[PDB]
Amino acid sequence: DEVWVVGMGIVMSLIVLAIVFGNVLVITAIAKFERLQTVTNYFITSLACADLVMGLAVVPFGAAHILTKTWTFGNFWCEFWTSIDVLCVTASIETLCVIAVDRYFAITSPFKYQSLLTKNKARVIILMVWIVSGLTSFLPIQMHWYRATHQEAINCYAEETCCDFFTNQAYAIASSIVSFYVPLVIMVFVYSRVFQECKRQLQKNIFEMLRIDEGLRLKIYKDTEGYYTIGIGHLLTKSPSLNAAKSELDKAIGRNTNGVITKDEAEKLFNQDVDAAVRGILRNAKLKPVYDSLDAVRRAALINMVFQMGETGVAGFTNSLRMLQQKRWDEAAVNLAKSRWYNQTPNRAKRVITTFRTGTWDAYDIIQRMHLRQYELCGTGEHKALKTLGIIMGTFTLCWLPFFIVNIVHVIQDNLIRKEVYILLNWIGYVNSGFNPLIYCRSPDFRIAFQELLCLR
Ligand SMILES: Cc1ccccc1CC(C)(C)NC[C@H](O)c1ccc(O)c2c1OCC(=O)N2
Repeated sequence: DEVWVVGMGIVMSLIVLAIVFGNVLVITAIAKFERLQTVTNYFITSLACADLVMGLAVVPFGAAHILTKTWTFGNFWCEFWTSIDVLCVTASIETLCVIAVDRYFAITSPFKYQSLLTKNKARVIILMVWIVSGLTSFLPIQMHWYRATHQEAINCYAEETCCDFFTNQAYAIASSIVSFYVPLVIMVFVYSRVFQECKRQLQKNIFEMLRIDEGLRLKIYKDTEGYYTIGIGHLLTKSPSLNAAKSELDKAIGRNTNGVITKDEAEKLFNQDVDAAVRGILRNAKLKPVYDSLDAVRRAALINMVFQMGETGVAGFTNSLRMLQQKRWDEAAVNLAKSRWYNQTPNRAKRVITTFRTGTWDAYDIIQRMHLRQYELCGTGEHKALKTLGIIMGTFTLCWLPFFIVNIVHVIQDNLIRKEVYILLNWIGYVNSGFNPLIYCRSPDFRIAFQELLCLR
């Protein structure tokens, strides 16, 4: 029937056109824009390249082979064509695994992120992915390490006009694990913690702020009052014996620290110190009305003062807390600069005052870079957390999971999987290459770049 060909002709061409136009726009956006050249976007460029070569060489010949029902481009070029298809899917999915690891690595340890991931270490990751992708698709095919299972399969290889997909048990499972199952469990476990790490996204901003204002020390340091503290202003014990400071540290940490702890262990002690401090702000009758009127960023600035002076010291600003409850920011910024706390730590009080003025993360450059990547990936609340993380994992799942499951089950029992269903489920995987430009490019700079290249407003 003419209709079904036309239907395939218009649907398959739509997928080709949508994949190409989406990837070309993403590639040309990062190329002709300077603010869009972040190190996080250095990895998404490999995602679009692995997806553009898909829509330019893999998807087009995928539709041409189905419509004509026979290959008409030589057998070597089909071995070449099959190689590109696997090389791109491997380079696409493994890049999706890199994108998830990259954005998680910056959330947990933000300070190290700007120190390790440079231009060299960014290209090495992309180089390693395409090398792993190239060594699992091209070389096993150019060496004929996949075929020769049955007598029937041999005939289609010798014929220069026949080209189907017949692989043995070894390459069918090995390629599926390297391409899909290894990046799957990683992306599943990474986003499982990303959703868990975002459950306290308000405390993480306070942690990175107090690391600049107060200061994190992994080793036990004596305080000015003569007592031993650890991490960020966390008192170990008021006894002047260092032996008691080690035993108290072992109980809260849970191991033999001998004085030295790690970053995440001090960060977990920070969560107990904040929850014990926020309850104190709600406990004090003078700090609760101020806390109810402050926004999220200024609530952290109020807790910043509690970690330095305490609920007794923060309550000592009758004029400032009075204007904070009345939402008078610029007036409260002057009376805070007149107190004794501003005179002893002017560089810290200014950043706290600047936070109370604008309500942004200004004067904390690293923390402001966090809010952009946190909201882009997670969002604000429970309704936004499962939504954004769900569609990023849902699109990657519904496209490639039904194929590789069918691909692996086919090796279990022959003739159990229909060929037409096998092609459709592989084709559903291609559509994921067209969705990625509209999934990972939701950055504010991407929105500015996309609306400018299309002459929008
Ligand atoms: C050539 C032909 C003929 C009929 C139907 C489809 C096709 C195209 C083919 C099968 C080459 N698509 C490759 C498929 O996207 C794919 C991607 C990554 C992989 O790791 C594997 C994989 O195939 C199974 C596997 O074990 N590994």
